[PDB]
Amino acid sequence: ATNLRGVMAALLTPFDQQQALDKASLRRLVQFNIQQGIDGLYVGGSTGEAFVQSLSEREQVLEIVAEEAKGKIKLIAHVGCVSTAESQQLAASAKRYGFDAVSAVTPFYYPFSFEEHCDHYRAIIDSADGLPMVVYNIPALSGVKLTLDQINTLVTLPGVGALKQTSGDLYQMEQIRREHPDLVLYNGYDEIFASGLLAGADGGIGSTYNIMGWRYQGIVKALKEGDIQTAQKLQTECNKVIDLLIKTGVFRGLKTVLHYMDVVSVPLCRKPFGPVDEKYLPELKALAQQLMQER
Amino acid sequence: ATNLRGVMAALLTPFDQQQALDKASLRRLVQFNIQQGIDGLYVGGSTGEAFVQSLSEREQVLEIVAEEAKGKIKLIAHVGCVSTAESQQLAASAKRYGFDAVSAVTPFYYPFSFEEHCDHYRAIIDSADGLPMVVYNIPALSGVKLTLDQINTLVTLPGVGALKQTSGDLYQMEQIRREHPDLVLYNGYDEIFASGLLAGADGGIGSTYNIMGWRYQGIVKALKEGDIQTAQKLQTECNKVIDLLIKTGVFRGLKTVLHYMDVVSVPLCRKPFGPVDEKYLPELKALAQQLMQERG
Amino acid sequence: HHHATNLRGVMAALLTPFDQQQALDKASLRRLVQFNIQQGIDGLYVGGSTGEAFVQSLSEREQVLEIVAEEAKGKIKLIAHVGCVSTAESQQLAASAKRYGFDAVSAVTPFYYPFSFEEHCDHYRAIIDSADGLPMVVYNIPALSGVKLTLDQINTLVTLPGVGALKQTSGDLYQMEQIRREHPDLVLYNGYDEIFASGLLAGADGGIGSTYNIMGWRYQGIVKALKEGDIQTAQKLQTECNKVIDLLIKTGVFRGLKTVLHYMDVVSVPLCRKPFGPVDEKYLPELKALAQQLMQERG
Amino acid sequence: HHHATNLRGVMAALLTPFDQQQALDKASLRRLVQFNIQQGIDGLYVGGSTGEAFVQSLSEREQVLEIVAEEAKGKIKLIAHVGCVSTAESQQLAASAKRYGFDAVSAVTPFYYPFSFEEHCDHYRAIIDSADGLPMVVYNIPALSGVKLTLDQINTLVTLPGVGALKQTSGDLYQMEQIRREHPDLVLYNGYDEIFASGLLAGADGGIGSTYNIMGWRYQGIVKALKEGDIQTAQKLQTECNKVIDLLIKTGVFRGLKTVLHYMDVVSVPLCRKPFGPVDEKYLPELKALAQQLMQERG
Ligand SMILES: [Cl-]
Ligand SMILES: [Cl-]
Ligand SMILES: [Cl-]
Ligand SMILES: [Cl-]
Repeated sequence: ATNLRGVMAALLTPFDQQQALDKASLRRLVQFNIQQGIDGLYVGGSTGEAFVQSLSEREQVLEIVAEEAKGKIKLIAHVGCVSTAESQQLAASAKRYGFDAVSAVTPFYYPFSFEEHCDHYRAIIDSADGLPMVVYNIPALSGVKLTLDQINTLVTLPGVGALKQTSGDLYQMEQIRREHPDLVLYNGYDEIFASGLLAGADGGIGSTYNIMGWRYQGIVKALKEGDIQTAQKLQTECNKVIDLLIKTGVFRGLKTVLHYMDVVSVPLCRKPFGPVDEKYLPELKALAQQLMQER
Repeated sequence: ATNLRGVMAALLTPFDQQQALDKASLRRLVQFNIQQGIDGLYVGGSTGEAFVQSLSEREQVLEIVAEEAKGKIKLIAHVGCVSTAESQQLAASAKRYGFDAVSAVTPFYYPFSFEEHCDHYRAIIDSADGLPMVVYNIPALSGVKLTLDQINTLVTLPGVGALKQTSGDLYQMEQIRREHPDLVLYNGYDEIFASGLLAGADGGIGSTYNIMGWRYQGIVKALKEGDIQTAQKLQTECNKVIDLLIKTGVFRGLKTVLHYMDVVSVPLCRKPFGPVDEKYLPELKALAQQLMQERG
Repeated sequence: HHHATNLRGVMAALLTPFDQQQALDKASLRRLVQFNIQQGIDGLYVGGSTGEAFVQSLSEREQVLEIVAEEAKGKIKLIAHVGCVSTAESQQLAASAKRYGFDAVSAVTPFYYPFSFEEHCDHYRAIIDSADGLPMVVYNIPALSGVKLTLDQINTLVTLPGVGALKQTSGDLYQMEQIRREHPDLVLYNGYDEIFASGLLAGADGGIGSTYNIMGWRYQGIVKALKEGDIQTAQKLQTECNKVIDLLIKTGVFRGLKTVLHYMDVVSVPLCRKPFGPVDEKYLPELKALAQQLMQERG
Repeated sequence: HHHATNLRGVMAALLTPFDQQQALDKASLRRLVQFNIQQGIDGLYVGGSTGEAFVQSLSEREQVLEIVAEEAKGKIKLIAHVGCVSTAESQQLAASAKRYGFDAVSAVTPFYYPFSFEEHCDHYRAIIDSADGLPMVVYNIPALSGVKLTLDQINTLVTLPGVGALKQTSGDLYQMEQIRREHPDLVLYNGYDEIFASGLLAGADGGIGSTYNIMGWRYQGIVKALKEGDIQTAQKLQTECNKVIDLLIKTGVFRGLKTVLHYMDVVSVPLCRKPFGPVDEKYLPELKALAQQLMQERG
């Protein structure tokens, strides 16, 4: 799955004032990401507010993104739901729309065993019908640090093409790379991107790529050139942003920056997310202006 | 909300081998719980496998349980989703079908503030159109211990009529009762029911009540009569069963017991839940036979 | 386990009074032992966490053990908490407990460094050997130790030869019941004072607690009320205990207790050792009012 | 922070050799000090967790401090970990560190009892006063201590008067970067050896680690490779360190390290103190083979 290697934005879902999909802003956001030189888009993930959308709504996003982006950048459909059948429906739809890959978060909420996770992934792969699968290692959600044997099991499942390493454990990052030298291994926490690459990730998937994807592409290139100072500098700038976004609320802060970038019409998330606290708007607008100047 | 007090079974949702809703087994389960002398049913909760069902399916179940049980026992609809809008849709449906109350788990997965949980409950309460609301204190999911002040804010939200205390912290159970003398306070962990009552809970909502609700009613009665020994003995028997169900998988183990009690046609949970390991079937069948004899 | 039957009951986890220079206040320590004997406490648990053992040297701990033995041997049951991280240090305290005439030893699961479960077992075996006949109380406090024993592991620990009891300092009352179910004759001490009534109901047959220093009689009252089937009295007593515990959590538990004991004319100077700070002066009125209230309910 | 810049670098967290009877092996201690110096290490961190401080008496820890200072003062930097639960005990060790001529002191956040943040700050202030001019290395540590500091709390700790450095025993490299961003001149030691390269990239300017005892030159290699922009050499070296760390985690880290040193003819007897058990015999060939491989990397 070498063709899945790279820096992929986890696409946000713009909503209108009534919390319905803002189709026009979705299309603007897809093109905005393409123009940033991003390798691909990760669509319908946690970042896309998948877990406050219906299946129909998730499919509509997939279809529109494919319309805008197919044959220009890589497209990975996050089809994960708690339910295997629901996840399967989305995988089949991803295949129809011509996505390059599917992905599923570890089924959550209820206590599922590792065996049940594996069967879940097998069924989704079947429904994906030739599309490779990106599986997760996400301890914050699962409540489990899986062993290296379990990871081997996961990443050697027939059809699995990559691992989204959504963990800040860079010893485990290095251990996974050592065990699987050819594995596509996405760094999941944007705020350790540079260090995650050094530890052995060969790319990433992240929410903040939407507004500053060129910075992350800059880190990749700097590290390839042995330019440690440039890499560090860029990560420091990314982290200044992540500091602010955690204060504001990450998705809504991102949408607001995009609103000031003239991409997103209405920067709301779906309830129960509240609006951005108005005291942060000047910082978010200033950030949008700073980012716009970096282009 | 005092009429919401008591022992409420968290109803399981029967499915068939296609993973479709088994409507005949659902009606049978509802009647079986009524015949156990249960005070009510808590429908479409986590226990009811809500989070692997669509809104429509949850509505179908709510409507059918209301058909079978409205007027005979108390009915609480769990309408909780991550999405407020979705929760409001189910709240409005619960009202239409004639439920006595609604309930919603803390919105999960994403990081939401306590203020955002409160606005979420307010929106659901509005859509429930006069039905009282049961809120949760569920640290295992929320990943936080709520201050007494936060609980105090929660239970005094307008329209909130009970707290589902899904915590094994019996110091906090007492603190809550001490602060809110008239609060309807449901013990959430079946395996500490007797001790939870002793600490201040005045009832419970439980998945295991589906197969042995009379034992939990028996603990209420024994504690009211000052019969500590019978209370302890019954809790011990419930915990022998809980030990087994934790090994088998709780929901599928319960459905399997009900299958052996001739209530549920097919004891499956929805994928990604797998089947019960067949080595446990003799124990589960033997347990069904023991429970049937207790009635007898 | 049946041979350990005489260890069943309500045991105060003794505090260690210090003077203004943070040295042992022997006169106050002797006072506190006698105060606890006069409350009709079944026994004393000496040199535990409550005693500030982990800010004491070995010699200081032996000194406390020897003094308490001088005051109380033969009058009430005495359990010596001998636990340190080091097994050799623990053994030295265990031998001393035997020399001074203690009825039992106890050890917290060795902490800080991750030790294997087999290493915990050998630690307990070594201490049991040095205790030379005195039975062992296994002391379980996941919240402070950071040691997370499984039920299987607990079952193995409590059946080690020479083990006569379990100090269960856990709020998990499902586990409490599971332990009782597996070991019908085991002496099973409830460790969190704020759930005492519920813990007894779940299957503890007594408790070891720091708050017993100032209101042991309330906890004995709960044991009696449950045994008689008087659930109302049991609940009411537990509620009063929890009102006190609410205050103590605000003030800091050890120092709040010593302050109450100061106002009861037991403890001269209610200091804990650094880095414990002093009680906030705004809480003194509440602490004095509690001392007065508690002195009243004895008649 | 700028005036304690000379503590920047790669500092081995010194192990404490014990003899067959588990008493201090002074001879082997002197030999381990010289072994570390000959590796080109910048300094030693003495009497930390790694040095088995928490299974030693105060006198034993002082004896170790005196011996190391004898062997190494003036040749490399020396940091005395003086941390105990007790402030007065930490102050004794701090006064001794000053007497033996150490360059800095350090103290783990006091553990077991749940101290407030203000209490932690006063504990450090008191130790800083007793160290009488030696700068303090503070801790940010949860996995071992159990103490869970916020970033704002870390920022207050590291700016206390007399604090010259932070030992960041955390795998959180976002926080590592945040700390560097807030404090440009702070000496910031990477605490987890297994992420050393990544930790330097995030902002650490050196480290303190147990595995430096057997392969310190590899970590100095990483520093140098990263300074020269040779990312592949850095990754390669970190990968080799991690293969060793994988084995040490299987064997038990301190005892595994001691066994490697025994095979390198640095340490006479590779025992840790009870309740640490011995290395399982089945790992000995791997440990001997590791010793030979490391001896070859410099011979
Ligand atoms: Cl995502
Ligand atoms: Cl439920
Ligand atoms: Cl104690
Ligand atoms: Cl150390």
